[PDB]
Amino acid sequence: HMTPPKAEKRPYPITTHGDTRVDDYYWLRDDERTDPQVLDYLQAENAFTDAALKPQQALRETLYEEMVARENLYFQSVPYVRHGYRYQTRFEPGNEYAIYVRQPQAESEHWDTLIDGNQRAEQREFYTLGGLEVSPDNQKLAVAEDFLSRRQYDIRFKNLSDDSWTDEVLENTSGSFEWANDSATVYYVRKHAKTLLPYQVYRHVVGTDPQLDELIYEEQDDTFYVGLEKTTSDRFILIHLSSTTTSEILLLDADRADSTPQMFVPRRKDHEYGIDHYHQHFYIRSNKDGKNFGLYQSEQADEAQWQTLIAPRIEVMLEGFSLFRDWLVVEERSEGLTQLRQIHWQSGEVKRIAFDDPTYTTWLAYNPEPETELLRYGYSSMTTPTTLYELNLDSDERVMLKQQEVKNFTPENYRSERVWVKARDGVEVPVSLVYRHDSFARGTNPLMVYGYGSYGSSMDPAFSASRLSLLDRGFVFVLAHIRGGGELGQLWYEDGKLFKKQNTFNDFIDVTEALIAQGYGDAKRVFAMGGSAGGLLMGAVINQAPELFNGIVAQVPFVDVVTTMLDESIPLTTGEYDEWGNPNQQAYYDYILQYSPYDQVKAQDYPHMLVTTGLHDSQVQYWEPAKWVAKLRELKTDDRQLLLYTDMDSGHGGKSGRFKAYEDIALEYAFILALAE
Repeated sequence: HMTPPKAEKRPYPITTHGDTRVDDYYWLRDDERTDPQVLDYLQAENAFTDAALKPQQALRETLYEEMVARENLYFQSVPYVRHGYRYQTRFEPGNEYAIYVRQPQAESEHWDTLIDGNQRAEQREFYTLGGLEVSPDNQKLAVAEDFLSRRQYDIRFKNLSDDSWTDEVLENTSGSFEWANDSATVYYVRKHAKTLLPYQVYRHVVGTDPQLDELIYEEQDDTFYVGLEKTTSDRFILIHLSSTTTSEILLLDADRADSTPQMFVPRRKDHEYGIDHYHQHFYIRSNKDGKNFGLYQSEQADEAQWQTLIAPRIEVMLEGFSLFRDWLVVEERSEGLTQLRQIHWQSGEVKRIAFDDPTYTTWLAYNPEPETELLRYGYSSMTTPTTLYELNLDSDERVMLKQQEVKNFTPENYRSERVWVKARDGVEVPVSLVYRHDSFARGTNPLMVYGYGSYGSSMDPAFSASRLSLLDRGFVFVLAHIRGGGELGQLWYEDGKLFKKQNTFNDFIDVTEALIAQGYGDAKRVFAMGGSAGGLLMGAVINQAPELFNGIVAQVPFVDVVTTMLDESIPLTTGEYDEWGNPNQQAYYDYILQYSPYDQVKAQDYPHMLVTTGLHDSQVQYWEPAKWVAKLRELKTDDRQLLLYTDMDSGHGGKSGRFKAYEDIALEYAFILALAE
């Protein structure tokens, strides 16, 4: 019925390597965000989406209500102990924000409020708590807060003796800070006042005018993130410098006055390392000798003196480690599973943590004190809501500390499988899927296939409460563990980026085709979703295999890839040459252009699609999805649904916006369910 919005065409030629591309919608980019013609097109598309989805209002309400009905209003964190105090985080129904409390470890009865987010948010438009830490002497609270929504954190200090605040604010910080052992000095990271990248380390004396703060270090390469850490031993504060490929650490003596940074290992392209310090040794996770990382012990910085504890292995990715009195614990990936292993410092005894589930994830949880035999670790599966366990590393006694509460949920109603798909190049691609048993009939259920596939980020199999709204309406829900992700380690990542990026899209198509061929779902009712770099996935797969999918949800999608990667004025671009490549080089221009979804839109039939973006914030800038929809409307030959939904909100809510997050999920799921009917 209704005529969709038609963006004005303004042919804008871009010539690179002699190749002229004509962009009719280049003008939808307005960095100042005030062009009235640009806002008219976004608003027009919002009105069209509103109009087209109006019949789905009742379904959106039903979905919203059933999603919120699974969740407990009252949430209390698992208490932890640090420096002789016990800490809990509390959410009350009709409180917008968490309250952070504590008590002395030997106390049971009384809890003291550290910070009430509801009191801090009073008379403000926006509030996000970026982080919180009491000083070693238990007397001062440091907090990083954003009142403006720009992810620029103010750091302030509270005297816990009388609940008074000090007079100073540390402004435009990353929220990264560490206490010196004097409980009087803090190190913090300042963002660049233009690019907002973290780039300077300052030393501040609490109570004092920040004009007196000393500049400790400035990073000259803005592809390197600047973070601060504190070692398990408390002996060093670390300046942690890292790009996508390359690390460097500098050490600050946490005990002595006037510390200056001490080099650990000077940066070297493609050497990624991270350190800790404990038991008078440095512990180093490093890829110096293999892409899957090894763990080393050293007395000194000198890389030539690093002793091998765990050699890099082709079959096992080393992700991280924690240090305890008697045990090393590592988190690893092997054969498409996450795993924890513990190794005794003295006996060399190795233990593996056993589970029994085809599609689960396990990880090291928060372990702030090393002088303990108790390990806290997380678990989640497609069928088992997220759980925190405490394991005695000596006795193997495993105790549940907390389970995610899911109302109106019977876990035995659902089944999950791990499936391996031989891809078109013969590489085995893992898949994790879950469905409701009593509505499953082979070849008849709609599929929802979810992928990401960039940055070596893994779409680890884990429990989703909102997902039950699809499973309880007959959907088979699929995680496709495609190349460019991290599920099979660093080589799985490298075989899905740069001159291998097309493998991500091929793997998504190959998994989808296999699951249809094998009878997991209805060939006519296959749906897909991905966001950001997963939106690039959605955009490439519908250009390449438009007939495979009934309908698509592309969130904040990265689709204008060649044009964006040619322009260093766009945020992310300078830091993403080691992901997609640098199209200033003809080899990368050609390789990227081949999949760049905006460039490869053709006059062909597409699936139904809902596309989302945001005006006021961005990771992908709002214009890429708007230009993409404009071009799809111009060229596509089908009469299927194409909708753009642009978030106009001037900012966020409680840590993201929970009400809003469920409203967004309900709108997307109603769109998909209406197509599946």
